Amino acid sequence: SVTFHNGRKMPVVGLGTWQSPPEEVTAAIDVALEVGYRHIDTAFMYQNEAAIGKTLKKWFDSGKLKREDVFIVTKLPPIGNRAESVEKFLTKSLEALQLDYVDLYLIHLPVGFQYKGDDNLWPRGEAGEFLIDTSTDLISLWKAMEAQVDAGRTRSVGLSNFNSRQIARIVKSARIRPANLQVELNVYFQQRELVAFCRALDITVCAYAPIGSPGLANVIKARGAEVPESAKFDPLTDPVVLKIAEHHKKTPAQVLLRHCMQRDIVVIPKSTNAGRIKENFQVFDFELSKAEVDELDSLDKRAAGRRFRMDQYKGLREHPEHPYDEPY
Ligand SMILES: NC(=O)c1ccc[n+]([C@@H]2O[C@H](COP(=O)([O-])OP(=O)(O)OC[C@H]3O[C@@H](n4cnc5c(N)ncnc54)[C@H](OP(=O)(O)O)[C@@H]3O)[C@@H](O)[C@H]2O)c1
Repeated sequence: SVTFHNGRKMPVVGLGTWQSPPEEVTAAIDVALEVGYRHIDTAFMYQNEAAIGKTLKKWFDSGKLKREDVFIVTKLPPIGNRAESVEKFLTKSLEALQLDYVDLYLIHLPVGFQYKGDDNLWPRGEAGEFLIDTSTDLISLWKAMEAQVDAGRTRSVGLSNFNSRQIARIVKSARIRPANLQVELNVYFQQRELVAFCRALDITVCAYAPIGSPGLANVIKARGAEVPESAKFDPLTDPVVLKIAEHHKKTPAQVLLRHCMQRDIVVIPKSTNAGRIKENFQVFDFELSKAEVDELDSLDKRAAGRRFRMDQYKGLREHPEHPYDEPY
């Protein structure tokens, strides 16, 4: 586990739910909690929160799992990056999860979309134009997040896909500092600089896409987008990681997760598969040498790097709070 600055502990392994359709996410969470997962990462924009709630309500009502024993993470949709809309969406998230509180609430994206509808995650105009909110003000938005911990709807609040300057701006204004930053991170994109930046401010880094995102290429092409060349790199096929995997008699995925975890970095591998779910949890048992760490450190591609880029549309790159123009 990793402990936030406010003293709350966060499990270092959680189960990602993007993209886990509700037909699959319910059984996958049943499997995850049987495995030992005590941390679930979801979001309002993933459209699986209601299914998670169904499974959680079963384990809470029936089974021997207490709510204080599980760590629930959801996020504010880019269509709510305005202080006024924050409690609306978290209230909507909570009732789908059927919980009275989440453990961690993140600003999903620095870049806001104009709210053109509650259930309209990707808003368009009279023309096919993509409705972006040029007016995203983070200081104001963050104060609404702070007000959510005071209402007890969330125990901690944090940021996702934010850069240094925007984290620094928020923390220097923060009545309650960010508890967690969730950015893309794996051995091909280790984010050395941003982790050390956050650790200096006692901000814990949760790593999404920790074993690379193999499904993502097919997902980017499913949406109207172009598959980046960094998405053509599989860190589970890399010979370095396979060599280290045989040394420990472990699988590449667990090697990749381990490398993150021993940097005190939370990781949320996403899996529908009941075997692969179990596979990614059996990772608290082995320690990586100081020498295999540096072979894994050599694998880092730093900038680009990113497969989860934010350059699909002109107005999105040109939005004043675009995080990936800065070095980190
Ligand atoms: N902007 C954001 O904040 C953002 C965006 C996207 C995702 N995320 C977070 O990251 C989580 C997903 O991360 P990801 O799925 O992008 O990265 P990833 O988990 O590293 O890639 C997961 C993919 O690899 C497969 N896989 C999972 N465990 C495996 C294993 N042990 N061995 C081999 N293959 C395995 C899965 O296939 P099966 O499903 O068939 O197992 C899935 O397609 C999401 O739930 C979300 O919480 C955050």
